[PDB]
Amino acid sequence: RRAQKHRLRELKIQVKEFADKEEGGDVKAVCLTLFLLALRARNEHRQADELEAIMQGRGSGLQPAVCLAIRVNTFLSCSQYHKMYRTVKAITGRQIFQPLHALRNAEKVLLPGYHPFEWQPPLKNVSSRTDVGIIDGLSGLASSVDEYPVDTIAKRFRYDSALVSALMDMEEDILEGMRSQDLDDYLNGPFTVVVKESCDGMGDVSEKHGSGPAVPEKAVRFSFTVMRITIEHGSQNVKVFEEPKPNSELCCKPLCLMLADESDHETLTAILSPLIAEREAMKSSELTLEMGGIPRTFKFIFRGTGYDEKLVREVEGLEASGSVYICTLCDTTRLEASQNLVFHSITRSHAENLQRYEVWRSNPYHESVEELRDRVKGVSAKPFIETVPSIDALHCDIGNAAEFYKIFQLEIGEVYKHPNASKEERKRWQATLDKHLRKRMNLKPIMRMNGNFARKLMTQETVDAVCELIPSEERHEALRELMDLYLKMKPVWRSSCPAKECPESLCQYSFNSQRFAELLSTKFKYRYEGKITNYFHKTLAHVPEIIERDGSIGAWASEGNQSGNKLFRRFRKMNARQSKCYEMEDVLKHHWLYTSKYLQKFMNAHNA
Amino acid sequence: RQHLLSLTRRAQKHRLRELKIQVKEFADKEEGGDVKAVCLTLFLLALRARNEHRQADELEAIMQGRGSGLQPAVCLAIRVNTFLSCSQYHKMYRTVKAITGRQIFQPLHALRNAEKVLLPGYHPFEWQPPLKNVSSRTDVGIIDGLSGLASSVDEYPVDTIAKRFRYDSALVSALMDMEEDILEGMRSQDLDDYLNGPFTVVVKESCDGMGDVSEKHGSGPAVPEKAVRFSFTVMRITIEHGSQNVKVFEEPKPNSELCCKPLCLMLADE
Ligand SMILES: [Ca+2]
Ligand SMILES: [Ca+2]
Ligand SMILES: [Ca+2]
Ligand SMILES: [Ca+2]
Ligand SMILES: [Zn+2]
Repeated sequence: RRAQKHRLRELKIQVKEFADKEEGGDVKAVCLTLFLLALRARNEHRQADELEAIMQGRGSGLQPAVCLAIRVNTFLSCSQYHKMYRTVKAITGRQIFQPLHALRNAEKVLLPGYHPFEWQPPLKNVSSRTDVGIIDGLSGLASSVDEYPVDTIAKRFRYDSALVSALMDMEEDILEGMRSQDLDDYLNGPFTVVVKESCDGMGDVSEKHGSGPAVPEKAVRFSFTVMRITIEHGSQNVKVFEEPKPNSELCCKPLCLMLADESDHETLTAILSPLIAEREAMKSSELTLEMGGIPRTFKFIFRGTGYDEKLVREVEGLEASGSVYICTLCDTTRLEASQNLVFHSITRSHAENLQRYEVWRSNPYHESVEELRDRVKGVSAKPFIETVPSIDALHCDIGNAAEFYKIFQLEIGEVYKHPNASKEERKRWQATLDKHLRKRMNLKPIMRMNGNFARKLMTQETVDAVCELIPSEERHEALRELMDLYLKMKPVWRSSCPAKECPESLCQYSFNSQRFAELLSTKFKYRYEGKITNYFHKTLAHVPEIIERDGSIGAWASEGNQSGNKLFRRFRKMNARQSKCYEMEDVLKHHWLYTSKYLQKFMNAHNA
Repeated sequence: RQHLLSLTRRAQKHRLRELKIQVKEFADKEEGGDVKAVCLTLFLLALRARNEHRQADELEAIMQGRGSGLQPAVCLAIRVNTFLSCSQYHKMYRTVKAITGRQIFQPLHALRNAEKVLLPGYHPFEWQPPLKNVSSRTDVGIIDGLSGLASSVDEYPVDTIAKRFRYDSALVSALMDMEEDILEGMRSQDLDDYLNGPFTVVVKESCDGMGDVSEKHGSGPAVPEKAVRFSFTVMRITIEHGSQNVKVFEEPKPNSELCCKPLCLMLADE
């Protein structure tokens, strides 16, 4: 104390004089600054940063929301977290992670069913309460032995109680947009939300915990997404909010989930009917809800697009994918689209589909089945989901990839010269192709193609390698030029907002696709004279119109929900109470918390 | 001039560099070329002279002492006892740092360079008399279990995998992971810590097969492959002080789940 004080009291009082005469005498500021500088000079800035923090007066503790973000976005348990918490608190004295109870109390403020909200007019058939959490998905389905045996499990939210929370977590992110777009913050116009709906079975979720094989089980998740929030200020509308990366796995929120085969039609309808009830109810009403102080009014638009091919083929009520009728958007038989190549439109809506099923069931013309089926263009069931039609992206690209992979395997045998080989030359061709590719481009052998493989194989390098394997020469043009046409075509739908990103390939798509068409019809007509596959009709005839109809083609895809599948399994065996009736409550709740935005706003701290 | 805190990065640097230079050269010729240490001392005095012992005490803690932040060993301990991955730990660390300003957890490389002190083959040791048929180096970590088994198409076909520590290096690491416990023991037993009597260790060894540890990959069946793990346990350390042996360390929970240390493991059958 006095020891060091008198050890250099000379220089102490001297620097006091100097700080008074020049720096005025803010001894605190100058002394601290010179110590931080003398410490930084020698590159030990850890102490510099922590000391600046402790002098600035920032508590080391964390708001419960942050530690919750950590626990949910790092897949910790509810006891491992306790381990970490108690060890940190014991080591460094002051607690840095909040306890568990204070984590749950801040968990509740984000799960759905916590805020007041009122509809105008009140939704018919929808309850008025505002405190509904995780509702049993079965919807009070009477299950007694005298009735139909039903055994699946299902959990869900309501639909309004989920939209409310999805909006009130992004309150700040919509207000910031309102500011950035030069708008008076205190505005309560009729906001309009755009919500993309999706669904896709993700079977083979079980585990042979008993080491006994041959026991499968499937599951289904019905989930939605907010994609654009728009207000009509003055004369026109403005994009108060838009989604950065729509078809990813962190911005698609689950709404219900169940353990039932995606084709078990009866159970599927029995569980998914209430959702469509609520969805049709809240399509002609307004939701009043305070949004950062003053109240605001919301209205919605629901586009159902994230449906693969099999679902949209089944629930919308068409004959299965092996039909003579191919396009879910127009009514043409493969043996007709293969001839009239690209001049179609979209003429298969949902209400048309429904009245067509009606004219099927009633059969007013007293005509036989074989021509009635043709009259009703292949509708044979009652559709129960209003879904907009549009090409998927992920599965379309994978299909095209496997498609021209098979054409490569075909061109090995050069069957155009000698046709009609048997199914052993074919296996030999496949083996030769796979070995040559593994030797040249090191493309591993795989049976079920993955998007990574699909991107790996659509390259000029690999087509040149196979072109150097194959004997003849005309095949060189007839394959390399086809492949470069395909690559010139792909981005206008692979993109996420190609309305302006690649606004040249779009305007050239007409030529870029009709040349593909003509050459497939001329130099390859030895395969495409009759049967043409479906996706090679979709990409050919519809996308240059679906773009102008909707906008993106990538953003309206199911890549997001699909990517989520993995997460399921993880949560299932790191967060579950082992009751087959809470094993879905917990999974749904954790998936909800994960897919929030008010949480990821913390995990993106280091950037900003 | 406005305030050294309101200015930009080196704004204050140029503003006060005059006084900085004069008194820093005076002080480095005073105490032989050192400014940061005496500068923090005078900072301590000139600040806590305004009745603010709090920040001075926490500063004395954080500098040349523990307190805030975590020793790399601690963060390693929690990372391995909570079965966290690597990228997960990175996420937690970076977001904690970005939020609370300070740096509580340590980075990754500063964790590898701090786990390299607990695996075998880091310490120096000397056998005497030397060990027949045993190498003498002290840099033997993981080594292949097959021990250089000729595996070509002309000899007995082998298709197993095995990894192991050398016995001596693993054993010396077991000893240098309980130095503190044996010291506390001989202290409590009223001995002298400056003692290097010939301690006698008593070890326990075990080997039990753990068959059926495969799992289905992708979406399909699995194959019944077994596995074997050879492991030991330090169990009782003693020393013969004076005329009789005195017990210096015993295991609290002998057959516990976390005091049998692995030594070798293989994907074979028993
Ligand atoms: Ca599917
Ligand atoms: Ca899928
Ligand atoms: Ca056993
Ligand atoms: Ca055994
Ligand atoms: Zn069509």
